[PDB]
Amino acid sequence: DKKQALLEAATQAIAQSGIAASTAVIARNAGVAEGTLFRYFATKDELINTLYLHLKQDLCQSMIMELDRSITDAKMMTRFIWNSYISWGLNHPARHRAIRQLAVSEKLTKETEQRADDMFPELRDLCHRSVLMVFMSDEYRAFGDGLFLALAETTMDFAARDPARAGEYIALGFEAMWRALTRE
Amino acid sequence: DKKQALLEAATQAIAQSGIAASTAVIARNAGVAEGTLFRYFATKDELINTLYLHLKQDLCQSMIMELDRSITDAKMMTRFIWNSYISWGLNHPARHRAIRQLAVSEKLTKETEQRADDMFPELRDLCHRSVLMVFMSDEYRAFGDGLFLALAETTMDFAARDPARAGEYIALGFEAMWRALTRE
Ligand SMILES: CN(C)c1ccc(C(=C2C=CC(=[N+](C)C)C=C2)c2ccc(N(C)C)cc2)cc1
Ligand SMILES: [Cl-]
Repeated sequence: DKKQALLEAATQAIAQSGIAASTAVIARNAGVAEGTLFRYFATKDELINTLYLHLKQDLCQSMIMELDRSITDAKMMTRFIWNSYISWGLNHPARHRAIRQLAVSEKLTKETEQRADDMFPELRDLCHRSVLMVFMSDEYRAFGDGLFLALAETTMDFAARDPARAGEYIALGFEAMWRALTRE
Repeated sequence: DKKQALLEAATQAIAQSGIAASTAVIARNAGVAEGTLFRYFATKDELINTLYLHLKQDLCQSMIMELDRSITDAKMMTRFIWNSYISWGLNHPARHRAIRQLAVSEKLTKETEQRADDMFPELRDLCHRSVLMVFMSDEYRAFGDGLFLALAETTMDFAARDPARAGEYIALGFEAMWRALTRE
């Protein structure tokens, strides 16, 4: 049970302070000693990796549960995926702030990145058919993920702060994202 | 005149802890004592608007430098405007994070928004000529500026961390921004 309390606490501290969040802070917010956090996670980088995989699985499980297989137009399908991404972030603001900082941290291992793609393999396929070539490359995929997350978090933030127009920010955000990242 | 130090400390502190104003810390790093402060500034709101108008001034003054005369193309001018925003942001990380924070407080007056937009009349006019009209409406103006800034900040993060490819990130980021926000 302590491992979960550690993830939860790290989720919260990283959302507010990014990866520079203190391990001593995370341990006590979880109700455990820092020395115990390091028995679960030998390094802070190992914590970073496990937390990313944990938040990732949760996000993908939530999107898969809303995935309508009847939708057959690519843009509509990506639109409903986006809505589902935004809705998860709106229901879990800290988990999304944390996942975004983790996702762009350069501390994720190759096994983590590799293991990350295989939770929703078809969503992954869908990208290689829509996304701009440059944003699929080894050099710039990470940047393309960063650009997508910045668009998403900004859409989440305006929807949260002015809910009367949530559905308008989310649709405008999607359209902006679609033009930014996808092929002609 | 010592008021310039309260603005320098406010930029940092704000850039370090959001619009939360440890006026104690402010005053201390600024030299001056506590109450010593609404003494230069009235309300915390006015300080925000003041600082904001102060940071925007610094940002415009840094660009007006890079500005040209011969360049005609609407896309080429926006490109220079974007290059300048990234340069200012990379050279002044505190200021840039201060200013994004101030713009999401909704505490800016329409006088401030007016005083800002008056600072660079060509920019105003360039947006009124290139940006999707939806993003120029009263309802969605701030959203469209939030998307631009999110894309610019992410471009900055990837540039700072990988200086070898910075020029490529800036270029990729511009083009994603331009498709996201300007006339089809
Ligand atoms: C002086 N210089 C280099 C500048 C000056 C201003 C900008 C722009 C800007 C910066 C900060 C803002 N806030 C603090 C709220 C709002 C807008 C901007 C410009 C164009 C644009 N579009 C083409 C969509 C969007 C934003 C960019 C470069
Ligand atoms: Cl405490």
